[PDB]
Amino acid sequence: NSSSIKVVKLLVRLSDSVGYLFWDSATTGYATCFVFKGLFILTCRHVIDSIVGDGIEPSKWATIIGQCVRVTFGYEELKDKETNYFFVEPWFEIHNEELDYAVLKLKENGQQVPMELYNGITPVPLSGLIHIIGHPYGEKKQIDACAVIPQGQRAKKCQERVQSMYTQRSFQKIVHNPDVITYDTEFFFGAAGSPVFDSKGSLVAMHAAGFAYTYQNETRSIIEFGSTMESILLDIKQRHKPWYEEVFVN
Amino acid sequence: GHMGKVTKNSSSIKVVKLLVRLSDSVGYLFWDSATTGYATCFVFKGLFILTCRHVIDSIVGDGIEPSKWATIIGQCVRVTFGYEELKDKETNYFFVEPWFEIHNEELDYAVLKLKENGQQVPMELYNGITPVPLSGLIHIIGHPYGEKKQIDACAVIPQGQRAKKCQERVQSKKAESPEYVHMYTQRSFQKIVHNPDVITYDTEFFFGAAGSPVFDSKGSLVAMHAAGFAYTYQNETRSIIEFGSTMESILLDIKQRHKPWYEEVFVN
Repeated sequence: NSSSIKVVKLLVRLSDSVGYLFWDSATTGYATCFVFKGLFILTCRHVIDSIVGDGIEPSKWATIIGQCVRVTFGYEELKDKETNYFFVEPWFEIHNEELDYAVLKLKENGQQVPMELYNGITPVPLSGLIHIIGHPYGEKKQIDACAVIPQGQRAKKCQERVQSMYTQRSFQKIVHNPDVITYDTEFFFGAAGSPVFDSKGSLVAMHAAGFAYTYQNETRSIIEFGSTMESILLDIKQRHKPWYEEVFVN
Repeated sequence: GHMGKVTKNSSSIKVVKLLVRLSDSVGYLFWDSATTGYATCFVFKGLFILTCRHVIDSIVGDGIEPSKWATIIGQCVRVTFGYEELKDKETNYFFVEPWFEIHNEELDYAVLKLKENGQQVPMELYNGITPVPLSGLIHIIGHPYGEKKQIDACAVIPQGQRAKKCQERVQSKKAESPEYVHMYTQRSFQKIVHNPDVITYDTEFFFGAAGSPVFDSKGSLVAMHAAGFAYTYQNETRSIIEFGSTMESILLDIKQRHKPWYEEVFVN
């Protein structure tokens, strides 16, 4: 579970591109995001669901996002929670519900936009150590070193953890899913959109959600998963090819 | 790990940035004497660095006259602060002055002095006296197994549980098979069971990390990692519990036994 000083020195520099996204309009909430490419940031899709609310026509979604969403990258202490924030352009076009990702665009306000975290496609580790950087529980920015659950063991672990709410009939969407990476982390609450890097510090996935339960007045989670950057970028290449060529190759 | 009773392993970005700043003051100490070996040290105060006493025992050797120890140290010990990759293992190193006067066997600490050879002396890690945490999370920075510099976030074992937890692991692994064995004396384990001068924790730096600085959850130097209680099972070597001498005890011992040097170094 220990890491080398070199990798952690890389990770703390990368953490400046991990942001806290918050909104306070008709709905109130938070999430984690990160600078994907250029002025574009990446987060989860159910985050946008929380931002807009139920029963709203899609034609209005962008207008809502550009009116109430703020993103700050310097949230390391309580005082910095809702200060020095970028606005978001009223634009919402690149997303997918299955892979659970959403692309937003920051609005330049004369500040320094953090370095992009997408350096290229990095293969997903089948085992070993990973590092998740985000804002769990809406708290200050934190980093966690986590153990990866190999896909072939996903069906086992779950059934153990239930026998040691839900059923094994409910994990059917992640047990044999090669587009997600499973792991045991403490960032299982409100850390949607937190980047997940491999043991060398390369962006490999984005944390999605978990499965919460209560035990001795404390909220725990059975298993956590995230959408792999390979899957997200391939879906973007296929569904939004003009935007992909406009942003990524030039 | 969220299946049993677990302490939070994660840290905040602010504390981790502080710790990567402090790691530049953690040094890999290697020696080529009658025996060849390695350990960890850290810049204590000014040019002085702190490591473990049994490290000096391993450097000098058995039976050597004490009057020679210093002269051996300042001739064979080298310390590098940039061992973050394999290529930097024994590059850009300081020598140590032929000086060995401040040490203690019971608390297992030893003070050495770097020799300014043109290299950059790191920042000292001793700012003030920090109370020892009774529980929670700590961070160890060092060179375990002689590898590149690493940092581990570990769970503190409260003092009152030292007698409990340990046995719970012993009887857990010992009941299985008759090939289990401890590699430590019980007389050596009973010296930390009710000892407030050491802090105990569960870490992965139970090898070659002697002298590694141990910081609290906020990033303040609180202890120096000493040793562990190793046990082998199925030909794999684990450790029941690890411990470190608190900086409180070390500084008190320095004030009591070496008052002139303490006033010469710390107050003036």
